Amino acid sequence: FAFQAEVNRMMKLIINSLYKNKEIFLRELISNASDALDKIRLISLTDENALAGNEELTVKIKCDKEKNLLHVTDTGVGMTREELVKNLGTIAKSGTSEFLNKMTEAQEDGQSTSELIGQFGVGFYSAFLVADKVIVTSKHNNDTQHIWESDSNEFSVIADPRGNTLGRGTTITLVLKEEASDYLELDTIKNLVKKYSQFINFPIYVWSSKTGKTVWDWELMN
Amino acid sequence: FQAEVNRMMKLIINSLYKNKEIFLRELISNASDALDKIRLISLTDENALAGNEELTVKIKCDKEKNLLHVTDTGVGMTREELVKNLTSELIGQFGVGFYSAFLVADKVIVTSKHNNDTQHIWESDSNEFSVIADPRGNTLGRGTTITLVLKEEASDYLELDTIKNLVKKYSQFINFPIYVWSSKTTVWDWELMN
Ligand SMILES: Nc1ncnc2c1ncn2[C@@H]1O[C@H](COP(=O)(O)OP(=O)(O)O)[C@@H](O)[C@H]1O
Ligand SMILES: Nc1ncnc2c1ncn2[C@@H]1O[C@H](COP(=O)(O)OP(=O)(O)O)[C@@H](O)[C@H]1O
Ligand SMILES: [Mg+2]
Ligand SMILES: [Mg+2]
Repeated sequence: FAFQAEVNRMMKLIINSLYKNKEIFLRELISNASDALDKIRLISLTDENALAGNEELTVKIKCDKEKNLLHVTDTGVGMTREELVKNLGTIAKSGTSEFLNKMTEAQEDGQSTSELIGQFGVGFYSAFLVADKVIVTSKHNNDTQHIWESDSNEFSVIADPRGNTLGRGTTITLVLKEEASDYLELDTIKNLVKKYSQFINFPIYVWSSKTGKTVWDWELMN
Repeated sequence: FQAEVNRMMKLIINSLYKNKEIFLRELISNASDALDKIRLISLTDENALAGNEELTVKIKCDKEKNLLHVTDTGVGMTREELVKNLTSELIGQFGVGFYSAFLVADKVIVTSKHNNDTQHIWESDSNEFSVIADPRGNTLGRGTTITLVLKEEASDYLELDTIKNLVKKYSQFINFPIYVWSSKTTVWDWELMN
């Protein structure tokens, strides 16, 4: 079961190389954060206690060069354990068996190679254009806080032992590929965030520096 | 088992559908990129276009010799760049990049003249390749001609109307004029497509 994995993994490295502008992954994550915030905002207009777990409605992005991570946190509706498993799990899980079934299916169904490569640049899966691993921490009003992890081959989900630290919402943590180190650069992230947040109805911030000494804090990008 | 994995992927990549016509989209794309590099350069180097004053892409069909020519007056490539700039085959399988030409061609000949070198000819069948200084001298002025020796089954890409429709299809947003050598009611000249 090691050879199939070498073909699976390699197949992805080639398709990723077709994406010169991988920056779209950030547009997709912001779009999902926006959708989650709109959902809880809509709910709050009917239920006065819907925001009890976390009164703010924001998207906050932070870089961690030491750990080589990019965090995109929203205080949207969040996801229950089942949602992490059914929604993200089926989407991210493209291992040996999954990738082949989708291939033959695409083969039979008459799906163009173009239609295939395009699936790599849209939605949640687009995170893998720049990440070796994706970690999702989420808290939905109807469940406890959970952590989901995937390398695009397998995925696991376990209750967060830190308990409810998000209040409500989701953090998408990307363990970036070596060649995606550019997305750990403050100037690049601020530029891209500003680029894709022009239509979201909520404040988006990037953890940035400001200069008695250099202090870091949330900087409004839209 | 690298070659094995490579062979497997190649078999897989081609096990899916893809209109090989996308080769033209890729050639027009490359021509655009080359024209942009020299266009920009001309904004800082007053005489950069001295070798060839126009910024165009001209397509020619040679049914007789079974050849398709895509000539741009872009930046061109030096001898070193032809060897260097021209895995890649896998991407070509996906219908992307220079190597997508082999989807419709048995051999690709590239003639190029860069301001910093003499005109050269690069030839390949996707397995081996050769590069030699053009005996004809500087005939392009500046730029590149991609010459495709079309496969037997790709003979359809030599018909005027066919080529024209294809070019128009993949040149709408290109920042440069694309022409196709065509006849007019016993006249022949370049016809704009975008
Ligand atoms: N930040 C988030 N908060 C809540 N749910 C999310 C988030 N990101 C993704 N999801 C869930 O994952 C699902 C799939 O996301 P995606 O692949 O982008 O497809 P789409 O947005 O078209 O539904 C979303 O529909 C939603 O159910
Ligand atoms: N018409 C052309 N004029 C100058 N250079 C070209 C031309 N076509 C291809 N090249 C060179 O070949 C390289 C590889 O082309 P390609 O496989 O399409 O990849 P890409 O366009 O993404 O760089 C180009 O980057 C360029 O250096
Ligand atoms: Mg989405
Ligand atoms: Mg190209």
